[PDB]
Amino acid sequence: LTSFELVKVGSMKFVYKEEHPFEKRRSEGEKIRKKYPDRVPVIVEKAPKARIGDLDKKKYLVPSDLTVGQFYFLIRKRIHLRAEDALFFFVNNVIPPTSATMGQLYQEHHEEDFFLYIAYSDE
Amino acid sequence: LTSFELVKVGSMKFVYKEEHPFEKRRSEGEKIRKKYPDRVPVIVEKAPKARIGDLDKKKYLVPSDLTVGQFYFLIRKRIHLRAEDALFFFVNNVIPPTSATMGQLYQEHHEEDFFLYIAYSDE
Amino acid sequence: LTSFELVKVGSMKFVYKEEHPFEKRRSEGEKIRKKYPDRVPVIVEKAPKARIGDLDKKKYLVPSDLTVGQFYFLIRKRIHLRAEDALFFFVNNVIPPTSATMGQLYQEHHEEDFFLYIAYSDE
Repeated sequence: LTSFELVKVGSMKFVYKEEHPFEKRRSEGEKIRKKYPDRVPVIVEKAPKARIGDLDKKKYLVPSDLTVGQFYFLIRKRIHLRAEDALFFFVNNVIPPTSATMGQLYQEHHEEDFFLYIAYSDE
Repeated sequence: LTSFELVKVGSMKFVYKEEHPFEKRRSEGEKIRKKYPDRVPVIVEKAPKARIGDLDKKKYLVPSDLTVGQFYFLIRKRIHLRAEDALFFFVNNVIPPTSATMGQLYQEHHEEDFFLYIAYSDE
Repeated sequence: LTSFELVKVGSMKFVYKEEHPFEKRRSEGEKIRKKYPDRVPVIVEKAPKARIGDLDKKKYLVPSDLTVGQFYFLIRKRIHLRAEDALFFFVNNVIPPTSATMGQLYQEHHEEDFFLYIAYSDE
């Protein structure tokens, strides 16, 4: 292995889910989806061990046609990330395509409380 | 909604299409596609309300195998965008995948004047 | 063509393959894949004519679930690329999607010496 660079990169826990019982999360998610049917509610939290800054607001109401890439730029600005700093999103531990819409990701991956959960990391 | 960040992001009008009649655009597009069959002609214009700079040249003749991402970097340089500034492309209001080729996008979306139309924005 | 910007962008040769015979490369690749089945061995080299810097280490042992995009950021750091500088990866002359995993790319494109070959360029 001496001639190789060994690259080192599931333990995600959303504090929103730790702090608030499922039934209360679902009551909120259902109210939002009924009132704003063209938008999707998203919880965005930092992955453990990520040395990147913590995001100030975790709850977003996003137009369904907004892409991952457009949302990346919004989140980058909120964290005040420098251009040289990396940011990756994970939905159920998988990085989505940058051109996927938030509506598509919500339809495919929202949990039964009607939220889409996104983790972010710098690696 | 107080605990949510409400994210706010079809009205695109290409001045190339406003200024030049369809028949003249098509005559030009057909001549280009006949003379340069391995290239695609592309019109690139800024979306309304985008506070980003206006692009100096709007007409591009692009190798069919060039990707969206390679073209992004070219356009970023022409606008003199800083690395922290965002740039998104839209074809018929949809952001294409970064690894799609311009030839694929042309085949799927060129208009009957034989041009591919790309709008760009900072959001 | 006067009103058009003519955009100008297969000749790739991996020095790893020039310097080391196939049988020796394969012996190494097979040993690595047996010992580290959840990782993939990757050779990363600069494309000809690319004015970008040369990469210091060419051999990487990568987790199979790491994405192209995560690997991009690693390679960008090793080259000391500024944020305004472009970097593109090519596997058999094709830029892969940023959300593809290295395991997927390896399964689809590894050569019979059990290495995945990636070229990089600034255009």
